[PDB]
Amino acid sequence: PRGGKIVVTVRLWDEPIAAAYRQSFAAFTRSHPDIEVRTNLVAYSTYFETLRTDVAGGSADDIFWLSNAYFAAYADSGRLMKIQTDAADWEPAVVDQFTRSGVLWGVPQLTDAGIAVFYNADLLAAAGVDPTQVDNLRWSRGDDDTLRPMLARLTVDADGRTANTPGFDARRVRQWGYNAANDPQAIYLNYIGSAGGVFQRDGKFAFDNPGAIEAFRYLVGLINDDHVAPPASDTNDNGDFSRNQFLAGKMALFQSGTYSLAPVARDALFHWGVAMLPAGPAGRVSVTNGIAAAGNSASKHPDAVRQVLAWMGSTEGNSYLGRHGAAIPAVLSAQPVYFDYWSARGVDVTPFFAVLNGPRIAAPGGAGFAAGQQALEPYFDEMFLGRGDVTTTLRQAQAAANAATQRKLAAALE
Repeated sequence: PRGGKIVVTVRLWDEPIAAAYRQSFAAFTRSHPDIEVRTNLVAYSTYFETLRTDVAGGSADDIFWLSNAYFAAYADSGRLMKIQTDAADWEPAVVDQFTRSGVLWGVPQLTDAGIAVFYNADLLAAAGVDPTQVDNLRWSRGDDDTLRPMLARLTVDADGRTANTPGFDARRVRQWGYNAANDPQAIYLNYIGSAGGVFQRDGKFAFDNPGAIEAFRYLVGLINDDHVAPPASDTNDNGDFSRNQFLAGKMALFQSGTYSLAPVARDALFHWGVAMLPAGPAGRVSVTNGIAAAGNSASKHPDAVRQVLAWMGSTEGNSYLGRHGAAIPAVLSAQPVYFDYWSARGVDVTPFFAVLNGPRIAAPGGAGFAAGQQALEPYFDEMFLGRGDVTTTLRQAQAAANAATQRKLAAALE
C-alpha cells in the first residue's frame, strides 16, 4: 500500500465553501502528497459554542474559521498560531479584523467586500441622469446634500409627477428612487459609519450617539417626508421587498452588497450597473466583514498545519473559493477570478471593492448579539415609521438590546 499521509482537518460553517475547499485541497495534495486535508462542516447556529468546548477540551480541528466577534478570546488565551508572514497580498479590511495585541491571528480567507448602489440604467435615462452621476452623490443633513434631489427625480407617481413636484401623490407612487429602510447591512450601518458614529463597541450596543442620530434622522426623512423610498410598513418585516421592486423595474437605485448580485443578474431584464456608495459627512464608509482561518496551537502536526495555511493564503489555494462567483477571496491576487466571473456576465464589480479603500465599519456580532438585535427591532420599526423621535427611540432601543444580550449571556453562565 501507498504511504500514509499526515491528516490535517479544517473546520468551517458554510456548505458551498466547504465544497470549494475540497477542490482546493485535492489540488494541494497533488503537489504536497505527504499531507491530506479533510474538511469538517459544522452548522453556523452552534459553531462558536461547539468550537469553544472543543478547543477547551483539546478535540478541535487543526485549522478553523473565526469571525471578528469571536477571535479575541482565542488569541488572548494562546489557542491560535501567530500568523508570521507579510500581509501585503491579503485584503486589508480582513487583516485588520483579526489583528490583536499587534499580531495577526488568522489567514484571511473571504471578504464580504463593501456596499454599493445597483442602478436601473433605463430609469436613469428616463430621468436624464447619466450613470456616472451616481458616483458623485453625497448625503447630508445640511445644504450640501445632493442625494435627496437625485432621489426625488427618480421617484414617480401614477400621474408621472416626481417627488419634488407640487401635487405629487405618495399614495400613488409607481417607482421609488431608493431603498432606505430598517435594513442594517444594505442601509443603516453604512449611514452610521458615514456619519462617524458606531453601532457596537466592546460587545455592547452603542448606537445611541450623535453620528447615529444624524444617520437615522436622515433615513426617517427620506422614507416619511420625501417619500423617495418605500413606506417602512413595506420593508420593516420584509427584507426582500426592495430587491423585488428593483427587479420589477420599479426602483431606480438599490443599495446593497455582493449578496444581491446573483439574484439581480438572474432576473433583471433591464439595463443595469453598479455605482459607488454615497459619501456622507465622514466620507464613504461601508460596513464590511471577513472570515479568517486560524491554526490550532495544540495541533499534533504543526508543520503540516503551517503548510496548509500557506496554501490557503496563496493565490492558487484561495482562487478556488471565488471561481463560482459566490464568495469573495480575501487573497488580493486571487480576486481576479471573482471579477472575471462577473465581467463575463456583464457586471463590473469594482465599486464593491473600491469602497474598502477608506474608513470602514465592522459588521456587528458576537455572543448574545442576535438576542439584542431581536430586541431592538420593534423599536426601530416604530422609528422608521416616523413615530416618536429618533433620540428617544435610540436610547430605549439600546437599553433593550443590551438587556437582552446580557440575559442571554447570564443564562449561558448558569
